[PDB]
Amino acid sequence: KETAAAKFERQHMDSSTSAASSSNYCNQMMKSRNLTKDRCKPVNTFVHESLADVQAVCSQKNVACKNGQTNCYQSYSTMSITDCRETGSSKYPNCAYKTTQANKHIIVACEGNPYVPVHFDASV
Ligand SMILES: [Cl-]
Ligand SMILES: [Cl-]
Ligand SMILES: [Cl-]
Ligand code: NA
Repeated sequence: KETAAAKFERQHMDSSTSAASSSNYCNQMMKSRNLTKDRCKPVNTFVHESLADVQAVCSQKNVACKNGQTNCYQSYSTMSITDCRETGSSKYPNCAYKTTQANKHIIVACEGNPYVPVHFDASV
C-alpha cells in the first residue's frame, strides 16, 4: 500500500532524462510506471529534475491549490516537464498519449514530515 509521497514519485518523477525527445515517451512511461494497468490515466505530468529540486518546491512560493486548499507551492524557477494526455482515439487497454515537452513552473501540494510533494496541481 503506497504512501502518498511514494505515489507522487512513481507518477511524476523522471530524473533520468533531461526532456522527452520522442513522440512515444508518454506511451512508454505511462506503461512502465503502471499508470495504464486497469484504466488509461487520462492526464499525467512527468518532471525532469532531481528529486531534491522538486522536494525543495515545498519551501518556495505558497499559493492556493485549485481546490482552494492552501498547502500548494509554486516553483520560483521553471522546470523541464512532459505533459502526457490521452488522445481522442485512445481506449483501454490500448492507451495512447500525446507527448508535449515544455519548461514551466510547477505547482505541487505538500504534506507530512518531512514536508514533501504529494499531489501535482498544475504547471504554469
Ligand atoms: Cl507500481
Ligand atoms: Cl499530473
Ligand atoms: Cl508571499
Ligand atoms: Na507520504
